[PDB]
Amino acid sequence: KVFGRCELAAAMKRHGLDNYRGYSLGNWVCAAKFESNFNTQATNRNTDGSTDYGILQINSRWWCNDGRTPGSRNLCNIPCSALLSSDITASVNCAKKIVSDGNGMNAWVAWRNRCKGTDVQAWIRGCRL
Ligand SMILES: [Cl-]
Repeated sequence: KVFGRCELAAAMKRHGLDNYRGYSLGNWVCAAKFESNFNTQATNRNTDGSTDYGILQINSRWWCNDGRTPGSRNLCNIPCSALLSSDITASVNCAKKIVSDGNGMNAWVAWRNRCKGTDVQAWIRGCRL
């Protein structure tokens, strides 16, 4: 599923990401934009052999199981393929764990490099949220 901008904002909010660990909705929408371009089915291989999955490009080394990442943990206790569903529940549950891990949203390098410090509220402009 390729989400619309306000559509993903509404789902993220309904799932409780707005102000989660102090990160405003615009931060989460921004991260999704540059991680996946709002495409739930986005997958991207990492140099280390792991793969990122879904709207927030969650990695198979620590967070989800994809059967092909040696020495992997599955701390969200989900198959990585579940992070590609049209329903973002599994991605959101897992993202809550990731962001609570100690480094906040810096865990998303694209967030750090492209969203952090910027006018993130622009990502939710025009939305009936
Ligand atoms: Cl933080």
